[PDB]
Amino acid sequence: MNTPKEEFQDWPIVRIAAHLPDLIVYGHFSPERPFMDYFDGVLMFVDISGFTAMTEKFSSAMYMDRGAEQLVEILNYHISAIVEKVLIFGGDILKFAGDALLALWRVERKQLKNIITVVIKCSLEIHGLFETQIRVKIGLAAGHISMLVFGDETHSHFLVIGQAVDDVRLAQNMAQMNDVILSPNCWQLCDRSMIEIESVPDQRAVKVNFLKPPPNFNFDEFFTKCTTFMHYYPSGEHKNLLRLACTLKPDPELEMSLQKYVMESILKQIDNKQLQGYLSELRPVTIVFVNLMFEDQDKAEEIGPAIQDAYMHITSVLKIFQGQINKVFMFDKGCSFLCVFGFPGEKVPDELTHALECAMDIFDFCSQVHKIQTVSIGVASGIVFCGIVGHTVRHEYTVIGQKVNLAARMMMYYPGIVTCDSVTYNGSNLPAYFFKELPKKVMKGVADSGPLYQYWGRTEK
Amino acid sequence: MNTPKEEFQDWPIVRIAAHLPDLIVYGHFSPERPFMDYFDGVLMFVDISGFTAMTEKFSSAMYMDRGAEQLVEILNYHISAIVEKVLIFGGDILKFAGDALLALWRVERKQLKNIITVVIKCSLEIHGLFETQIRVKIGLAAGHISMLVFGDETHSHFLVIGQAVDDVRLAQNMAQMNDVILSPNCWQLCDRSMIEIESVPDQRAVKVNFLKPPPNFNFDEFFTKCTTFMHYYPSGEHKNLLRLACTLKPDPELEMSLQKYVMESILKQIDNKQLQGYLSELRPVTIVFVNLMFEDQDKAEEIGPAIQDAYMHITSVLKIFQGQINKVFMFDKGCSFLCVFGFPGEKVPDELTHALECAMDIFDFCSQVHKIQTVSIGVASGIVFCGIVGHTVRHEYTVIGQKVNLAARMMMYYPGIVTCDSVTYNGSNLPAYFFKELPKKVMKGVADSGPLYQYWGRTEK
Amino acid sequence: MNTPKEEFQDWPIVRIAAHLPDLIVYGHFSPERPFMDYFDGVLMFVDISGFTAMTEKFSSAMYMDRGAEQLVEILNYHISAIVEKVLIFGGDILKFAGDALLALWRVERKQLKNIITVVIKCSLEIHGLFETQIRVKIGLAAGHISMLVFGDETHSHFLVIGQAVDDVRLAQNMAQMNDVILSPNCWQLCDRSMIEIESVPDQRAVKVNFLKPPPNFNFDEFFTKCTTFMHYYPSGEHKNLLRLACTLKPDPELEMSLQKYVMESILKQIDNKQLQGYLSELRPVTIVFVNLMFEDQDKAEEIGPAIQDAYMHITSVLKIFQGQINKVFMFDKGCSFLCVFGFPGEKVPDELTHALECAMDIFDFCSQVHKIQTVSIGVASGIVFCGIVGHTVRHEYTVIGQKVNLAARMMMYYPGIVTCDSVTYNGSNLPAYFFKELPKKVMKGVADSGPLYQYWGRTEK
Ligand SMILES: O=[Se]([O-])O
Ligand SMILES: O=[Se]([O-])O
Ligand SMILES: O=[Se]([O-])O
Repeated sequence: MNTPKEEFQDWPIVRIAAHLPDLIVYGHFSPERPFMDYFDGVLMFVDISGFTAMTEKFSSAMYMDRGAEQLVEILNYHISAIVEKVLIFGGDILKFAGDALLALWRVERKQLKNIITVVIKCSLEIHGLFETQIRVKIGLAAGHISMLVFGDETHSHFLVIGQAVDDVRLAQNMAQMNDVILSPNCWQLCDRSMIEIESVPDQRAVKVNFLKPPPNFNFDEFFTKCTTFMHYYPSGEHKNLLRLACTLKPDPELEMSLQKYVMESILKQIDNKQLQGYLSELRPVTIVFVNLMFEDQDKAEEIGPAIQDAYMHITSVLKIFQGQINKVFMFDKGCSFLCVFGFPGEKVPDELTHALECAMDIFDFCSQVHKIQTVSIGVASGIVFCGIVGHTVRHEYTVIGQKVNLAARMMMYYPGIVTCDSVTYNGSNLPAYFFKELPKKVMKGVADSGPLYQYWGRTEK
Repeated sequence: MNTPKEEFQDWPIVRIAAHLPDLIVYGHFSPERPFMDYFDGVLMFVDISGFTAMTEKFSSAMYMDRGAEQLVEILNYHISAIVEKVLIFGGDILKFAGDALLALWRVERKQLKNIITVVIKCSLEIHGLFETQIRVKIGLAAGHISMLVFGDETHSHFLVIGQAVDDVRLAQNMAQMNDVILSPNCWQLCDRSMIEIESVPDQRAVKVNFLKPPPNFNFDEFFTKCTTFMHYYPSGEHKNLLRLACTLKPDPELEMSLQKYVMESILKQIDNKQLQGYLSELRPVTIVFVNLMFEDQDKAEEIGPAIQDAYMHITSVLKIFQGQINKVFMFDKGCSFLCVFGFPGEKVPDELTHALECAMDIFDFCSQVHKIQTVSIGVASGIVFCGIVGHTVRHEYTVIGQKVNLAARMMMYYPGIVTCDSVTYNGSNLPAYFFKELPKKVMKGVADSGPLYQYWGRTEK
Repeated sequence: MNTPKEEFQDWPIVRIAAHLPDLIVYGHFSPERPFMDYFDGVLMFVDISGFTAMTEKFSSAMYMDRGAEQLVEILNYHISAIVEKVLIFGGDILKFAGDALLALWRVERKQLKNIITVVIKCSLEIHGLFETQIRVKIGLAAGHISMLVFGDETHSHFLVIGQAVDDVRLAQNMAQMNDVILSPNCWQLCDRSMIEIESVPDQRAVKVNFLKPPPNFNFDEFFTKCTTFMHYYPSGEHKNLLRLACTLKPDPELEMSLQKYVMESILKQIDNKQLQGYLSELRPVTIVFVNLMFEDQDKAEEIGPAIQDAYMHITSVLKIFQGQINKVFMFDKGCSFLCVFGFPGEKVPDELTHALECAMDIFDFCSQVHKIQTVSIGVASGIVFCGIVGHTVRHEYTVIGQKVNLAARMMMYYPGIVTCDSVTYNGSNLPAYFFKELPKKVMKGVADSGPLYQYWGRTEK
């Protein structure tokens, strides 16, 4: 009696789970919104801005109309390598952006100390990938983490928040190229006998110079001990797999839950109803980057409802113009919605006037949501890269480009108002008194912004 | 000198052979029509109505426009498992429908007794797949089997017929969920020392309670002995394969013969000229279910010509409206043509009036074919699932849904006439005197049929 | 710590490199044009006209609209086998045409003798593939080879030229089915103790009857010795691969260089922006076969500039009508451009009048290029096969058909002028005095050409 080779693992539910972390795939929580949960862990923030800063040169005519295809190829080649290191060292990649990836090792509190050592080693091996031949910066933090899931009956989004999350962004902003920086609390909780550090000026964070373990220390044996605490580390018959999620079996109730996190045009490709290459493109879009700030940004029970309320309104306003929320994440300050007009074959006429009117509408509504202290919105239009970024087993649809960065910097450098770039201003052809011309500011990671404007709106008052 | 790994087995001819049984793939018979052949074997009829009865709930809004994709995923997940069991135990899957799969173990007559034991064990292992967590019913029969191949210069269709075929449907209709039922002759021919059964009331068929072989019996050794008689059981260098058909090599003459059994839109996907996901859909169609009854339905030499004559006319009438024959099979009584208006991008305007006129035309022609005793046609319109159902190595295009079942029950409960449902009647907007409103009947596996009508046609006489 | 299986090698750059030989993939030469380089090697010319001569019967209605799909399937099945033999014996397939494949073993001069023995054995094993059940003819040559790369900022093309190249075509034209023929110089340079030959009448070339090595000779050990001299023979960890090119990693600068050799519609499929089956078709096209002859066709420094000049003009004239250069190769005499109007969804109205006007324009320009002695152009229109021909790891887009052969024979049998077939003449509906009706010639591999015409052009003078 033959025993033929088990082959099939390429179900839609498996393809969907590539787009999500284990935190969500295996999370099994209520469909009520907002949903909040609390845990501890170590976070890793890998800044890949050195990689993503190549978008503008792939618009060069030297790439002969295959810019987007070449871009996605070289980006995924490098990012895949980082992703494998993360996954092999037992982390869960939570999210990708066009500057970073964020990864989590969730553990009970007593194991934080040893897990930090694992993440440090991982960090150093990631830096090792790029030593000779584009580099990265890594910030690490550890401690209490809150997860928030918000959405409606058809879409879901999640975020991690709290001091370990603020910490890992602060850690990462301090870092030079090739640094691994630990947050003060990560430093306080870590195994000091393992690692040699140095002070960072006016900073209680630290930099890791070396991992030098003791005489009898054996990282492989130490790692194996650590895997006792890693719920989903592939093992046994599945020890050849990067993720346990690759083994997911069809389950309609689970798939209904998971699909809500993924954009419809991505699901269409997953269902083999669209060419697998149609979403990689350099296309003109309008970014509407919305930032919400709160009295206290680490208090999920406080900020959860407010974000949910904002989300409900944002989605209804975007729906009108097939605008899309590409991503939500906590910025150094506040909760940010990266909204896009124009991307997977969703490209309206008058994109610009409507983008501005939608931004104003969002601004006016969110301003009156209880507990939202300040709303700020940056609007920028130009050619951006759109595509599925990451590894075959773990990847997300992402938008990368100078205009994306500019919209992000605008909403931070010009808080409390709706701003737009010159392409949006000039292109809207709205009467000029709908705007206020703004003072120029020197903005981190931005050169040659042209003139910036505030969208004042239709009335003087 | 390198010896690189032989990889290529994904030729079009291999993809085509997934759609067909070994009976046809390796059959090498004349292209003359009708063609009849005669043999002996054991049949297995696995009723999967418990699985296919989920179509209506995948039309729920809870599935967010991915009903058809989720449906096909969960259905193939379960059906694949059954298919593997069949294939490993050495059977040939002849056909899939939206209630059943039919499988054949063809052997010389002297081996029927031992092969029945193999099929019984297979049956019990199939029931074991679904014990804890939708179940199936299995009917088995054994004896003489006739094959009929009919068609024209561009299309072919086959059927198995005879008392073993009537037997296996009768066996299967007696079964409760989880039963394995043997036909009287299967019982007469089987190895009674192996199996413990019980009587079934007013039935010479039997139910299998247990397979309890003797002390020294070793199923693996018994199976190996049995494989001596299985012509195409994968073995040797190919013992890792589910089907020998996976090894087929390009052969234009063979491929010309095999392609005639497969629908053109399926061939288009096979040729990588259509997205691999375009044929899975919930779409509105009109089912025209045609049933032909004969004086004696086990006499191939008698019924072959008549079916061929009917086929020639049916195909010419369907051609006019890109109606399609989805399948042909022997129903409990008679030969049935499952015809579909609307499915792989073949969707006409006035689908309904034409479906009715085509049904009448078929009815009038077939009524005058010598040896056709009674023609009955059910016509029903609504949303049905359409898709490729089964395993990667063995699968067929199938239509599943309440309207498909309703058309089937209509043609059986209202013999001798053309009937239609309310959607067809009301939608045709034909004058009401073209119809006769029918008495309501309680029909097996049908609740809440609305009013049913007879299509009387254009004239009183 | 898991060590999961390295999987990914299906990058765009790898798919592109399937279309090119190692000579180009690993060539790393300047982007200046023309570029010339010089080396020594053994050439193998495998005539597959017996395979490609089946195109006309796949247009038969017996193939039911899947002619092109069946054709490409059976052709690639056989050609793949030849390609594997070539690659395993260490050759580089330079180019495919609809009559031949040309393969190169490039080595330092001192190794030519032993490499010829390797190629002879390869040749004999290729003949062995087809012994019992369409055959091939093989010509071999050895000696000095020049490579020419020409093109512009967005397209590149290469050619090998010189006496070893003229030799291998002459060798191949002498061959009967199943022969291996060596050029005089190949014979002069080869290891005579290994091989038994016979004279060929009025020919200093020879035919190989047998490879009979000495008593102690061990081909496997001899081959291993030979691999010392083969730069890219897969080995070590990659000894399971047919080509080292399968291991290429993303590299934007390399990919920009390589893509210029490949047609845009092929790149579109590579980028998963077009169905993988869309380019296999039987479609009507106009072939414009341009032949350029030179005082001395082995002098790259002489013919390089002239070809580059011709290329610049040809491409600008074709651009106007999305005509395409399918291939360039040295014909028995001269450099030939196989140009096509109509193929990957590039099909203009008035294809015919424009094809003739473009041919005349090319003829007039090339006639005045210094060092071009004679220009000849054949124009033929009809249904031709278009498709990707070869092995998964090494394949090219190719056009095959009686009209392709006819255009080729016209330009050789009617030198110095522009000729066209009857479909082109009649179809152009140009006034008849734009043409001259030509004497019929009996042309190698052509029966039933209808009347042929010269395109005289618009004026008497
Ligand atoms: O707020 Se994000 O770290 O998911
Ligand atoms: O009549 Se069917 O069992 O193919
Ligand atoms: O001139 Se061709 O042998 O590439």
